[PDB]
Amino acid sequence: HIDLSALNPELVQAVQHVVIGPSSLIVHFNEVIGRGHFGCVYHGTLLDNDGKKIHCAVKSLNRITDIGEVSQFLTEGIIMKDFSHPNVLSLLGICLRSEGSPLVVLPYMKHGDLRNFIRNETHNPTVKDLIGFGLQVAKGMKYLASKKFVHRDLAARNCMLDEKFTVKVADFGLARDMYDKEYYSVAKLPVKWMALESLQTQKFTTKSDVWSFGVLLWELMTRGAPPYPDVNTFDITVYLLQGRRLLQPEYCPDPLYEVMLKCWHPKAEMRPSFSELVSRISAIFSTFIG
Ligand SMILES: O=C(Nc1ccc(F)cc1)C1(C(=O)Nc2ccc(Oc3ccnc4cc(OCCN5CCOCC5)ncc34)c(F)c2)CC1
Repeated sequence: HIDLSALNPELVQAVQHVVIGPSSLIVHFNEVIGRGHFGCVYHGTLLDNDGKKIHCAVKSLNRITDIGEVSQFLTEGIIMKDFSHPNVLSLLGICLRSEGSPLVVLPYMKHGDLRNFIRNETHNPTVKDLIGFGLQVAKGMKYLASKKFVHRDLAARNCMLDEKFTVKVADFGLARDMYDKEYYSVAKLPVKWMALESLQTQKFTTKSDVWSFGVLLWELMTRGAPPYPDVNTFDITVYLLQGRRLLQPEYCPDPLYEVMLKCWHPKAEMRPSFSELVSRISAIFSTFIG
């Protein structure tokens, strides 16, 4: 029972342009994908004009009493609405209901998030497969960078993986907390994925997304190891400034580690673009038979 009239009117039209009628969406409330402090995610079924059922994920707020939270939640969906790329998560629409939270509707991702997938010892991606996942993230980021979109929380935990093992760059946003508390430290910042200059200024750019991408590559090559496990979250700046980087994973090819070190260049301006990363990683990927 939100009052649409209290919201920013630009925001509300934007939402109406991607609206899903409540009768077209069935939320399976008994089938919870995750719960957090601010939000939760359910399995859902979306019907289109022909009655074709689409399996989706349905994101909700836990409270609708704060106009800032509601506005922020809707704004997260609107930020997404024009992302149209095979390696970026898309928005199915937003469902405004007479009572309760508005609902953000996402295509269902069979294999959940990338970090949990590569940590699952019941799948066995090859080194080539893992580099391929990295290449897909780079392609999604090349697309987002071309739109001048800065991600700010690129990490394996925020990338999704569908039934075809296509990686979709995403951001759990208000539902980041469902899992993954410890990696965010006081606004809660993902400090072990952050560029040196962001640690110092809390400002983010495409070049700091590149630093994060370097850490994501390290996550891939270690099959989801936590970075800097021995370092207190509040001390990562001191640690890096001693002259340190993440070590080369055992099965990380030398040229890929060189790419990681480029992503962590002390000068943001000198880090490779995502266009360059796509080119470089495409070449490294191609040297593997399987
Ligand atoms: O992603 C977002 N924005 C965004 C930002 C930057 C960008 F580049 C792209 C999108 C926003 C967002 O809310 N994203 C989001 C991403 C994943 C979300 O969670 C899921 C979506 C689709 N399928 C899912 C599937 C899933 O698990 C599937 C079942 N698992 C599978 C693995 O093993 C156990 C069972 N878990 C969460 C899913 C979600 F509810 C919201 C803030 C809007």
